[PDB]
Amino acid sequence: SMFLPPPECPVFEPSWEEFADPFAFIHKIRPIAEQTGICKVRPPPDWQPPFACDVDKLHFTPRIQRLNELEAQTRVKRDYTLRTFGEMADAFKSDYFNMPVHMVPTELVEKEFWRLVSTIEEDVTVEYGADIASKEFGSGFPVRDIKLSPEEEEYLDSGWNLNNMPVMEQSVLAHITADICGMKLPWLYVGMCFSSFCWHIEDHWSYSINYLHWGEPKTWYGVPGYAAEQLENVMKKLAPELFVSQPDLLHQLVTIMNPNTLMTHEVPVYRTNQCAGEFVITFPRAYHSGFNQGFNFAEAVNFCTVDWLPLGRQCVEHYRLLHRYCVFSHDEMICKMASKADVLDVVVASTVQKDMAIMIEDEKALRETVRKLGVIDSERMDFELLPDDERQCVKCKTTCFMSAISCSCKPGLLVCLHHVKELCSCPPYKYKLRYRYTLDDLYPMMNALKLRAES
Ligand SMILES: [Mn+2]
Ligand SMILES: [Mn+2]
Ligand SMILES: [Mn+2]
Ligand SMILES: [Zn+2]
Ligand SMILES: [Zn+2]
Repeated sequence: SMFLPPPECPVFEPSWEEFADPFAFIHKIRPIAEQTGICKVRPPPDWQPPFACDVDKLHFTPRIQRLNELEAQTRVKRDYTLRTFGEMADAFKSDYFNMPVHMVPTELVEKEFWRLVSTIEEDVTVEYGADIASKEFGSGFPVRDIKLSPEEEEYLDSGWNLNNMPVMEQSVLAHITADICGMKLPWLYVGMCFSSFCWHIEDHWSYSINYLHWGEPKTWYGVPGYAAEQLENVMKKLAPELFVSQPDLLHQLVTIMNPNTLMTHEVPVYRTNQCAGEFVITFPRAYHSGFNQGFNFAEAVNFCTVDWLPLGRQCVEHYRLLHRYCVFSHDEMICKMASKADVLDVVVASTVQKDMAIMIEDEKALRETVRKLGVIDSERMDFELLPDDERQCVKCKTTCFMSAISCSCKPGLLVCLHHVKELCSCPPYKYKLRYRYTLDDLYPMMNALKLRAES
């Protein structure tokens, strides 16, 4: 009829044994879940992290949201307490349906959501909270600081405590010394009925994991990584405005779009209702979107496993082709890890070694190419010391680290080695190759990884 629900995504109910190590578990389910893009994880029944907060002392600045299909919204960006938001949220839903909120069936809210976003005559606006953990509003999980109860202490070091998972043994994102707070810290989300997250994939094609601490469910739609470009082609045809070049990371355009539209164009889509106490995990380059069924409170964080490393490299290549800004330098991350080879997990070391080999071979070829273009002069340069906005390629916006080209003619400007012709009109003999490492510096770094991997 008017909305046909996508098939359900995989749901996993790990034993305590399986659940004990999140990264082991995620690797285990990956062959299944990567075919659906998202999956849901129900922790063991007795894994129950305690949640406690004063609803009157937690306050936040609400974002306002129009609910129109295909309309452009910006991705990342009054004052409520948690109590006053809750009161607004419950009344909104109660008044919308002329029902008590627990009586409103989830399938009805879903059907109605897709009706109202598609109808021009309706102009429903809703509000929500989205912000990284701060002193005004912290994690929903226990954090060390305030005398904690024994039950809180039990969950302090859990891999599934989303504060840990970042610095947790296997997110290569942990090792990044660069400032990436917006991407590495957990985000807190206060939802209300119909408040929604537009179709998107994570920066650098990372994983994400979302925990619903309490409240009414969050409805999700997800698309497997292998269908990412199919989805973008559908979107581009129906809403080209979203695909124009953007001046920076703070201007990414995203939109609401009916999953049935994707399914009509043979893009595979899965759904789920995430309830309180459940996790949803999104996989690399898996498009996802959704909306809240009512007043709720969620927490989510990005992470990167060793499975992800090659995709991370591919993603930055993709950003270059699109002239998209990077959140961090992938090569910088790889070299930081190489410089710490002795303390790396051995499987991590082994996987980093493989990416590094590709990095070095690509870098070798690029340097040979720019030499043949007539760039002769060179000087070592510690790229990691420059603010990001001072080491982006003029042309493709990539964050430089391995090397770049400069010219005294254009002080402070840089191009990556793919865009030597785009820096200025001076002949290439006026240029300098700025490089972080010689090829001779690099091979021993990679050898340290091999030794650590015992290889
Ligand atoms: Mn509408
Ligand atoms: Mn997301
Ligand atoms: Mn180009
Ligand atoms: Zn470039
Ligand atoms: Zn010049």
